[PDB]
Amino acid sequence: IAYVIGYVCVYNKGYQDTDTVLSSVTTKVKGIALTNTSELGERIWDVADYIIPPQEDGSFFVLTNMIITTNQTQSKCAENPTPASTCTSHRDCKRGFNDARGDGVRTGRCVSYSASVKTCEVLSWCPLEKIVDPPNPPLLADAENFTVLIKNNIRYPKFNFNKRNILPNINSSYLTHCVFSRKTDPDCPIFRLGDIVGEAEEDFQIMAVRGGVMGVQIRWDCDLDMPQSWCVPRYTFRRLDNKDPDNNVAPGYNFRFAKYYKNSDGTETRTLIKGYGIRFDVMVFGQAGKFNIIPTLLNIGAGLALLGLVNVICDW
Amino acid sequence: IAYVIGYVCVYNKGYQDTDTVLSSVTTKVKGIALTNTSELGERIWDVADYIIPPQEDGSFFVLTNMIITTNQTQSKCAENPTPASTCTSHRDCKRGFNDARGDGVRTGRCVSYSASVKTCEVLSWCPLEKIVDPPNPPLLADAENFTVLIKNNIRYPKFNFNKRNILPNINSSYLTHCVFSRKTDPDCPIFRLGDIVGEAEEDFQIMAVRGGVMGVQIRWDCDLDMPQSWCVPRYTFRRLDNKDPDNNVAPGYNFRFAKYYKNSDGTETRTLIKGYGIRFDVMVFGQAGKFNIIPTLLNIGAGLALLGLVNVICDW
Amino acid sequence: VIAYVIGYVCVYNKGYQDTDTVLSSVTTKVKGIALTNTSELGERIWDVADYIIPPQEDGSFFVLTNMIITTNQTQSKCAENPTPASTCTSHRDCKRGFNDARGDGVRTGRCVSYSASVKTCEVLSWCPLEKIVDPPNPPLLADAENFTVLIKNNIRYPKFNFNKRNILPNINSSYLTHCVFSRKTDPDCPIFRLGDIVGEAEEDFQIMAVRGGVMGVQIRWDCDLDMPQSWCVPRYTFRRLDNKDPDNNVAPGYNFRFAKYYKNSDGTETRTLIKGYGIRFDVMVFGQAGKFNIIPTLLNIGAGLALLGLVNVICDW
Ligand SMILES: CC(C)c1cc(Br)c(NC(=O)Nc2cccnc2)c(Br)c1
Ligand SMILES: CC(C)c1cc(Br)c(NC(=O)Nc2cccnc2)c(Br)c1
Ligand SMILES: CC(C)c1cc(Br)c(NC(=O)Nc2cccnc2)c(Br)c1
Ligand SMILES: *[C@@H]1O[C@H](CO)[C@@H](O)[C@H](O)[C@H]1NC(C)=O
Ligand SMILES: *[C@@H]1O[C@H](CO)[C@@H](O)[C@H](O)[C@H]1NC(C)=O
Ligand SMILES: *[C@@H]1O[C@H](CO)[C@@H](O)[C@H](O)[C@H]1NC(C)=O
Ligand SMILES: *[C@@H]1O[C@H](CO)[C@@H](O)[C@H](O)[C@H]1NC(C)=O
Ligand SMILES: *[C@@H]1O[C@H](CO)[C@@H](O)[C@H](O)[C@H]1NC(C)=O
Ligand SMILES: *[C@@H]1O[C@H](CO)[C@@H](O)[C@H](O)[C@H]1NC(C)=O
Ligand SMILES: *[C@@H]1O[C@H](CO)[C@@H](O)[C@H](O)[C@H]1NC(C)=O
Ligand SMILES: *[C@@H]1O[C@H](CO)[C@@H](O)[C@H](O)[C@H]1NC(C)=O
Ligand SMILES: *[C@@H]1O[C@H](CO)[C@@H](O)[C@H](O)[C@H]1NC(C)=O
Repeated sequence: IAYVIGYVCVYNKGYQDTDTVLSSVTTKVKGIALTNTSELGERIWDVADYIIPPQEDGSFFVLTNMIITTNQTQSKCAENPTPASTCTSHRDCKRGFNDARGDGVRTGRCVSYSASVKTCEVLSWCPLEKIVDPPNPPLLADAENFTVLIKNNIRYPKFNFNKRNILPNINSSYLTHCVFSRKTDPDCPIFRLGDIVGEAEEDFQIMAVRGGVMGVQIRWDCDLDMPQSWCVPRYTFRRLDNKDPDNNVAPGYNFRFAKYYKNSDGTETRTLIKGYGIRFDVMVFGQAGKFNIIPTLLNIGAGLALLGLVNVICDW
Repeated sequence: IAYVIGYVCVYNKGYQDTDTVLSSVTTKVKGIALTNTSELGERIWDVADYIIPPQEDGSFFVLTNMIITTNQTQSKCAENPTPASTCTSHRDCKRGFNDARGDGVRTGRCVSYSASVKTCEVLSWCPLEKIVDPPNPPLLADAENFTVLIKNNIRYPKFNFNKRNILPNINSSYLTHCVFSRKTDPDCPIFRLGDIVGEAEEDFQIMAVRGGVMGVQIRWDCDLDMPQSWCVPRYTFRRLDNKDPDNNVAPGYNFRFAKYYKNSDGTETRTLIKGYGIRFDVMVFGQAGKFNIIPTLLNIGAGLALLGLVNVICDW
Repeated sequence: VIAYVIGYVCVYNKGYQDTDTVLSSVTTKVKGIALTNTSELGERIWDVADYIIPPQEDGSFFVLTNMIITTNQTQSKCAENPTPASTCTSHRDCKRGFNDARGDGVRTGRCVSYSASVKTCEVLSWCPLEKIVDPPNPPLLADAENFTVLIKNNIRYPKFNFNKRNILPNINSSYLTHCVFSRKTDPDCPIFRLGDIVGEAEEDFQIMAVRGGVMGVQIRWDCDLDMPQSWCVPRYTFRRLDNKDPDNNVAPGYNFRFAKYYKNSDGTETRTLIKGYGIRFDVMVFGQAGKFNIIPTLLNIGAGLALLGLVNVICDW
């Protein structure tokens, strides 16, 4: 008798009708980066430069490192050295054979890539992207000091509940100059990228050399029987990409994009950037419960049946 | 006896095995806007101009107002007036100090922004974006008359159910020239942005002056025991961003993007646009139920146990 | 019925399971090269930076297959396309300032001769207009049939504190370097082929790519945590998501328009408008996991005993 109400009715939440969450997320990134490499000279980077695409709210990408190829035009051209594409004679290379290496469609003739070696001749954007390891340290290290503001609006449809992650006790003056600290400022929604990466027990620079995927998990576990002010979100940070170099393929997170230009004579030129960066995904989940009568009665009946069973067992 | 079957078996849906929904959404926007401001002259806007990014199906952004800065180049330059960045002497400004205001990295020297005042000297894209309130009325007011077509395809995996929001009774001739009216055309999926904003008890112009977030909620609550034709979606519209100027930070919804150009001599120029617009999010949710035997028997047993309990109570 | 309860309700109904949903992240990378040799454009190659718009939309990627290109478009006063609803009989026929829903532009009072035979209302917009021309057949990027896509899915069950990846630990990197997905031969390879994905839905790639369409990759994570961890594997299914009946749907296929902007020496702005038809792949991850519990088991046992009492009473009568 005491056991049923003690555990099944209370801790198991059998007296609760439950619902899931419907959420929307808005992210705004602020920060400025500087680069002083010899190849590019002296350059600054603002919010319109290191975020690709410009608006991907809910999952934003921050550029940290890049490889740039300029003055690329559609032309016949030479492949990079490779044992599987080395040219012994004109009959070695096959015309029209599309390769999976990403160079381009092959032609019958082959040309000398350098004095020492010759390779098959293909038509593509040239000059090709050199196979070079990304620079270390990363070009946009100062991305460690960027800030991100996250605004989350949740709704429980069955209970007709709407909530925001910005508590009503918080004034705008404090939000103007604010930062998230686990011990000092738990209600600030303005996180730091370096802090987010550190909370997962990782170093920002090593991750940003080759990129990676990070995930911000917001948990809305709210009991609507309790007062509304007890409904608060819980923030957790977790890496989402494999680090073992033996099991995964294509470590880190990188992708290629391009800029197109037209010259005076009308010819088209392309600048190809392969960017390595850290992609942050906002993952919102939760479940809410409210008191109900029918589930309570069914659980009480099942508990009484279990009491009858245990009484019968003890009788024997 | 009558109570159990009357309420617990029927209204509580205890005889139902339930499943969630798996949905895909496709949105297409049509409309044309005109602008006749003195700064830009006389310009037209089509679907390829006021949607950024071009394809974000499921959550589309419609530009309504903008601030444009042109001929921005990487150079040493002067900051905007600010009490926290006012220059008293060369020793006042600190070289290499990165600011959170978004201007750029500071240098030791400082220069006169105007005759009256002088500020610290920084290197960034210049000329800077002037701190100017967005124009009122909004530049793209005609965005009130745009139309959006929403196609939603849902599936319940456990029951192997597939459904579309376009009913089979609807012919293409009616869909060619169609609009959504709550009282007249409830099955048309072609909504009007002005109507969507009005259904939330708001004015379109005021919202579009500074932007905001809107949310279209589609509810698929379908009982598969009933015939298939009874499975229809329900559309609701709700604002998702705070309007109180005292609690939220960064009111409205705006973001910055850029266009890059290359001159004949090779120098790079940027045109920075800060755009204010209304972001519509499509939020699809639902739950379906079908008859089952085991849950029915368990509920009948629990009801009989409750009947035994109430009989015992009445005996005492 | 004592046997029946344990045989069916306790075991097959999974009444002894506390259940949780899945929280997933998806990463997609596309590799392939296309060639076009049309007379209008000449001889062009296409890489991963050309046929994917936008460049990063991980979880739902769009692959360009066919396109219509209009060049040298500038803001100017100009003439409309022929149309019975926009044909000009006289200057009083066209109304100035009347915005149309056809997508041409705002109308002006005057009207001009589109050709010698016919005249139409005069509007200000980007010109020359996009000609109303059927998309080329066969599609320009047919070689998109041979592209490959790598899908990496990371799932978590929060209540049970479970984290899993779709790349099994038994798989080595050497096999993943040169790998392809075959239902009968290589079920654990996550490197799919677009042609194979379309074929698994009983469709032809070329016909779909002529006008575009929407495809959906469904990954099912139905894992029983009571069983060992190695039994937790995903199941891949492929389904078309857009209607094919030309009588019920509107705007068949999947296409959208985008633009490129250029600035000339004198400062005037020019636009190149591309209407692209392509196949959009959506990754849809769903699942549910269960683990043993005591309270649900006891409640189900009690309900089964109550049902046993009911059936005994019924048999007595
Ligand atoms: C020329 C080179 C040094 C260079 C310049 C810039 Br600016 C950027 N950054 C961007 O283009 N960001 C961006 C924004 C919006 C859409 N697409 C991309 C890069 Br990666 C390389
Ligand atoms: C020069 C100024 C008057 C101007 C011109 C245009 Br055109 C636009 N619109 C866009 O660039 N839209 C858009 C589309 C695709 C990708 N990125 C942006 C803007 Br906001 C300002
Ligand atoms: C000039 C014409 C032949 C042409 C050239 C190209 Br290159 C492309 N392709 C793209 O522009 N892809 C793309 C990538 C990133 C952002 N926006 C678009 C197209 Br459709 C037409
Ligand atoms: C950038 O580097 C150059 C030489 O490498 C140096 O003269 C200059 O002071 C540097 N600027 C900054 C801001 O570090
Ligand atoms: C980030 O800011 C701190 C404090 O100003 C500074 O010490 C650190 O060097 C900055 N990070 C980088 C990469 O410069
Ligand atoms: C704003 O909120 C902070 C948070 O503690 C508080 O210290 C401060 O007094 C508040 N300001 C006003 C004017 O109430
Ligand atoms: C735009 O404004 C100019 C002057 O401000 C005027 O002459 C012209 O008729 C206007 N055009 C439209 C379409 O309103
Ligand atoms: C939208 O259309 C209506 C009817 O044609 C018109 O009265 C209204 O002015 C239009 N909106 C704007 C912003 O011009
Ligand atoms: C098309 O559907 C509309 C909707 O009511 C109907 O009025 C009309 O008769 C239908 N047309 C045909 C040809 O059936
Ligand atoms: C492209 O077409 C031209 C003529 O139409 C032909 O000369 C050339 O060989 C073709 N190239 C390829 C790679 O098919
Ligand atoms: C795809 O590859 C196969 C095998 O190499 C080839 O037969 C086929 O023609 C290719 N597809 C296209 C569209 O060329
Ligand atoms: C890599 O995995 C494949 C998969 O069967 C296997 O055949 C091969 O022997 C493995 N290589 C090594 C070095 O274990």
